[PDB]
Amino acid sequence: KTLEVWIMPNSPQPAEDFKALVAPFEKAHGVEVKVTVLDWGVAWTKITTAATSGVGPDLTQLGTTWVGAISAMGVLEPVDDVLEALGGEKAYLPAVWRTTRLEGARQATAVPWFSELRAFYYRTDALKAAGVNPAEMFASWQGFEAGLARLKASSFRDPETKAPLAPLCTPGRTPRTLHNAAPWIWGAGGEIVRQAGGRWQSALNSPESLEGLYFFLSLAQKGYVPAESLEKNTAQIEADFQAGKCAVFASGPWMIQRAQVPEAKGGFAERTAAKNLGVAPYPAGPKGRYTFFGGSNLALFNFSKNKPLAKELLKYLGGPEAQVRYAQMTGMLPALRSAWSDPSFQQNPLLRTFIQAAQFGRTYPSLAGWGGVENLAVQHLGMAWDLVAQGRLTREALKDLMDKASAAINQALR
Ligand SMILES: OC[C@H]1O[C@@H](O[C@H]2[C@H](O)[C@@H](O)[C@H](O[C@H]3[C@H](O)[C@@H](O)[C@H](O)O[C@@H]3CO)O[C@@H]2CO)[C@H](O)[C@@H](O)[C@@H]1O
Ligand SMILES: [Cl-]
Ligand SMILES: [Cl-]
Ligand SMILES: [Cl-]
Repeated sequence: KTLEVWIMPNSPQPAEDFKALVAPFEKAHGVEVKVTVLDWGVAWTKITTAATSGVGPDLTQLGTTWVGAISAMGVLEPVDDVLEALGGEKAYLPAVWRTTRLEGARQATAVPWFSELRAFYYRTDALKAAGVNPAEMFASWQGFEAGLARLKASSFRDPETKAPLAPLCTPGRTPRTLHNAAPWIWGAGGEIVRQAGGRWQSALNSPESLEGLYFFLSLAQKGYVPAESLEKNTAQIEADFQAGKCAVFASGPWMIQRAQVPEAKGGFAERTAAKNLGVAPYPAGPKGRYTFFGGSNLALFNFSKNKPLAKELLKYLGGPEAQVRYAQMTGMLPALRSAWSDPSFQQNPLLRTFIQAAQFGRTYPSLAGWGGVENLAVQHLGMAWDLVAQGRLTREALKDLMDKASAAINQALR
């Protein structure tokens, strides 16, 4: 018996770490688990070819935001039984439980595996040298912009690069997702889509959504984000933070683990950034504190010839011991509420900042058409960033771009 699992690159040697995690299950049940690692950039294509063809693994990792679209294709085995075995709805944060199904589906189709949410990593040495108090900078939008202003003024140079640091690094290349933009939209009192009047419609062009987006993109326009950063993607900016080029950058909890791994092992432990690392939550906007809350679930294809063994592997991967172990190896958070108490999470002060930020986590609605919506939003946001690269983003230019995105999103939501 060989069980097939597809996963994404959740740790530095992702297949080895997954193989170590399931070894006790393999021994107990007399099976080999065969793992395939898919890069995030292609995983959606490969999982959808599997859905449409009926040729694929037993289990796949799914980003939480993908569960609705794959569920709607009718290729996922119901897993209400597995979720009840793991303690049901009470065992999960609502933000996680909502990811277990297509919104308005009668059955669960994904088992929570791990959670992650976004916060700001910052250079403790750089904010000190600029006289920025992080408790002020990360409190409000006003604090944030004043902190970046001090950081632009600062005479600080990285000890390794002997060069200045960008106040804020954020990618300007057309993004794959709204994860970076979402907290700004939400903090202004906006949303990406809104349910009202028996339907979902775009809200990207609401006055609140546009205030949040404009506030965010205009930081770069004011010189707090260098031109070089506008020409990079998320991975490039992450490498730039590691390499000592950025004072502030937003990411998830995994960067804490990577900071304890040597560079030659896929981390940045030797680097000045690893030795001077802080974490602060997203600042409150005018309408409050929000961050993107996501993670990954596991799903079982209903064409699997190994559903019994696969359901036992889902209960194993979703249960307390494996929850702690995998989160320890990846730097993610457990999906199961009870596993957060482990001292490897609670006694880690940077991760404690992420745990506290989870109070303000916000998810996307689990819609069948979510990917279509997010893809039209990011195409138009990429045009917005291209105007920032000219210094020509106006409120009117942004509104016109979000009015076009909204027309297209509304047409897709019909
Ligand atoms: O949009 C799909 C899903 O995204 C999930 O976030 C992942 C990002 O898409 C992915 O780019 C990022 O990759 C990390 C990687 O885990 C890490 O090992 C490497 O060092 O850096 C990469 C970042 O450049 O991982 C995250 C977390 O898995 C969301 O969590 C999910 O909700 C969403 O559907
Ligand atoms: Cl963005
Ligand atoms: Cl939203
Ligand atoms: Cl990207």
